[PDB]
Amino acid sequence: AEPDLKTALKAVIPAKRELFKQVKERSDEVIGEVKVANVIGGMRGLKSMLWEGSVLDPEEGIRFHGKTIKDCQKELPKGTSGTEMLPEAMFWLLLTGQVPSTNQVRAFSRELAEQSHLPQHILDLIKSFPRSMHPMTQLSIAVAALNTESKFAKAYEKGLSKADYWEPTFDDSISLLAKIPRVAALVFRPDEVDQVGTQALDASQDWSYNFAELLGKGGKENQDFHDLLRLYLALHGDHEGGNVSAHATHLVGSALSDPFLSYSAGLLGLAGPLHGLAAQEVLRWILAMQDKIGTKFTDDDVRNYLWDTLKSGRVVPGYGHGVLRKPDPRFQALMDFAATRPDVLANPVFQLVKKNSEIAPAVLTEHGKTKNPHPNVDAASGVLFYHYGFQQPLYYTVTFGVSRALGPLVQLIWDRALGLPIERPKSINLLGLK
Amino acid sequence: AEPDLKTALKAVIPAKRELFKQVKERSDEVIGEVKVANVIGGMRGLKSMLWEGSVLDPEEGIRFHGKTIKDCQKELPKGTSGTEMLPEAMFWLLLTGQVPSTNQVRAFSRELAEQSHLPQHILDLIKSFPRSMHPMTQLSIAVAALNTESKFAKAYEKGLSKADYWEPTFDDSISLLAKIPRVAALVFRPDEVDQVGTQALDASQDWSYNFAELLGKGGKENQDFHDLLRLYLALHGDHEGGNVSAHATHLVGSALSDPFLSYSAGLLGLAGPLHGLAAQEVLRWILAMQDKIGTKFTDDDVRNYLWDTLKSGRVVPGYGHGVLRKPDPRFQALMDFAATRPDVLANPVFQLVKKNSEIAPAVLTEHGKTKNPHPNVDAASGVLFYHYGFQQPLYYTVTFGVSRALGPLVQLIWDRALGLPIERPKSINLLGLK
Ligand SMILES: CC(C)(COP(=O)(O)OP(=O)(O)OC[C@H]1O[C@@H](n2cnc3c(N)ncnc32)[C@H](O)[C@@H]1OP(=O)(O)O)[C@@H](O)C(=O)NCCC(=O)NCCS
Ligand SMILES: O=C([O-])CC(=O)C(=O)O
Ligand SMILES: O=C([O-])CC(=O)C(=O)O
Repeated sequence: AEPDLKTALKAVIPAKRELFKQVKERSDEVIGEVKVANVIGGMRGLKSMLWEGSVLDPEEGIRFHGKTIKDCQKELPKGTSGTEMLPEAMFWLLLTGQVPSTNQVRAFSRELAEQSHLPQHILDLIKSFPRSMHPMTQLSIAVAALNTESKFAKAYEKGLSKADYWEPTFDDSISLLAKIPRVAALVFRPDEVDQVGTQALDASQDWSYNFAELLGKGGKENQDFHDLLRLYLALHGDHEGGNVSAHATHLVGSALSDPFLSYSAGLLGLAGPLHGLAAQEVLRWILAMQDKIGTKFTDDDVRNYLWDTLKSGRVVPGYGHGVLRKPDPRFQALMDFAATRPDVLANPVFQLVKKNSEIAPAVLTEHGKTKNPHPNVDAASGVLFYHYGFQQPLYYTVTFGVSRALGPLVQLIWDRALGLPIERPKSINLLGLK
Repeated sequence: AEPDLKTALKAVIPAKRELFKQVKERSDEVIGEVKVANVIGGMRGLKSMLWEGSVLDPEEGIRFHGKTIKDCQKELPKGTSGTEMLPEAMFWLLLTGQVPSTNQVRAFSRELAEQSHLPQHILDLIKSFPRSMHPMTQLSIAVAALNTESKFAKAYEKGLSKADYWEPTFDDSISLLAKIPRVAALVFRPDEVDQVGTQALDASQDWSYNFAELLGKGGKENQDFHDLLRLYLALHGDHEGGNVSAHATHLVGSALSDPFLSYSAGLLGLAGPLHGLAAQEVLRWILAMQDKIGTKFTDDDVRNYLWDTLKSGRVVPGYGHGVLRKPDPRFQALMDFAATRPDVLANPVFQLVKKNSEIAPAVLTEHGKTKNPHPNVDAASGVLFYHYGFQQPLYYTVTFGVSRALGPLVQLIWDRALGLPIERPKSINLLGLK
């Protein structure tokens, strides 16, 4: 058979180490400036961390190994059904720097199906959560609770050579990826943990398909949604190093905490309103707007709701970005998915999202606080799930949490392979700056 | 009755905001350079974050608002019994910039007693943990699980003004502080969850005293241990912004995740071997040396064990530091605690720690691989707990986790009070650095 992912990674490791050596010779090379703004403004614009799989252009948007989203949509393998790029193929790309063949991805999806099962204690833990516990809180906990299955933690404790750190990190990463949809499904379905937690996946099917099965949207009749999920999971997988979830995963990982604990920290970061919880917050905000402005509304009604939101000392969710100064191509990608489906375009909630994207940038510019008045991917993602029957926005960031495992787990594997050190910036007080 | 903590904070908030405004006017001022080393070396030496409560003097050691450890030991209030500075008084110092009066601290200790109780679901959750689950994994989870009691998360979800962020953040911080010893005690004592989890605390007693009671080390016969615990908790509270636990808390907090989720991320960073486990590693290392060299050993016996450790390509635990170039004043503080206790000084294990601190720096310098040959606080802390009957080193990072809530929760309160933005640097790949 064609080489598997671990083998494909191993071929690429020596070349990366040689490049690391070459970059390291120019350690002393000056590349930028640190100003007072960078210190007080959350490190904004400070090129200070290494991320390999993706680099974000402020104007262009994200590239994955120099490939655009449309490039990935074209080149990455599809599933047995549908037209959308598989997230697992994206993972393969992110890790190796190479587009996998369809056969390689089929083999890789099978492995992911095989490793989905959970230890009973994870089921008992999830069963202990009160119904009112926030879903991202539950997801974060369960992922950290899976550190009992960590080969890296156990192997680090025994004694481990630095050169081989990546292998247990890789094993744990693949393990977590396989499991996280099922865990996510348990969060979605608290009354059915015994069944959901043990039900067999379709071994022939891809990761997204299987996630949908666990969500109770399996089968041919749900194939449109499978394509959306594949697309969605692939788009959110990675978005360079500086975003809070990626960063947190790497920061905690750098102290040699294993991937279950590290990505759990990521998930906690992703649960923040300013980060991934915005997917949730966008749709709550859109539903509230709809409730106030009604079924037939003017442009001014939307303008007023936005301005009232801002004058309340609250943000407009789904607009602005730490780096992007243009509309997010991930956002456009989800709108283009909607563009070919008349039933999605006929959904009033989608239409409200569309209408808001033609008004909110002007209002945010008039307000004059933000660097980026344009929509981000969170503006569009919730409504699509809503359309396919996922109507509880408190759960939307959970699906993000499944996706966002992809990129950061890749970087952790590389972090360990290159022997990158603990992350430890220098802090300073206000009086020291004055 | 004198001003309470919240009121004392409120008096100092407007002065901090005015200073922030003044520093902000010089945003464009250049303070440093970014080199290739900073990107590949975990941002080492890069002045890139704000931390108010503490500044590490590289040669003189940590200072808390410009006060040295000895200054804090002298000026900060003690408990109803004992001679060691109270950690809650350190929290007061860190937050307000001022030494509290004894009365002020008594009132604050009463509040912490009153708020220590946990919801029943946290007891069920901890009861579900498998006996094999690592203690820092358990502590991290339970702290995140306490986000069901987050006033910040619930108030953010209802709609809240950015200007009003700090109060709910402060309320959650005090709430988490009250609870975290009890949670920690539950991790220590899995067979006593029903009793430990529900027992009423003496409101007239201090935080450390009550933590020791929950540990089963209450009462007059254990008064020396109460003082050790007080001292220890106060010293480990805060150590600038750049350390992984502090940083993670701030990073996740910056996305507007609540203090329970943010500090949980901290605790996950603390679980990393490179960050939190050194106290554990020191004691295991010392016990191995003792097993070989006995309790009646010469200086050469210790030298040989050190040299063997180094020639095996391993570190000597508790020596060296990322930033400090001198012996840690926290380390000196703990040795001086032993200086007035003849029973501690008579303990062969303590004596081995003492003898190793005379020998190891010379050996480490001769070896020549290490920049900082001097002892850090982790060198001394484990032995002291061991002497008072806590002889499972696997649990020593848990007690660190209780301490390390102090500094980062303070900074979060300040982060919200100042309206600091999300932490979001830019990343770059190796090919981009070439
Ligand atoms: C994404 C976000 C956190 C970027 O943060 P940032 O890079 O620090 O933002 P800026 O540099 O543009 O911030 C400058 C000011 O504009 C405000 N601002 C930025 N985007 C905003 C938005 N969409 N709505 C309202 N205010 C916004 C900031 O809060 C800040 O105001 P303050 O100083 O009074 O607090 C920010 O756009 C925001 O919080 N709103 C978007 C919420 C969201 O969709 N999150 C997911 C982003 S992918
Ligand atoms: O990760 C995301 O989707 C958003 C992002 O890039 C950021 O927060 O900077
Ligand atoms: O702290 C570390 O392990 C790295 C370091 O600063 C040193 O080389 O001494």
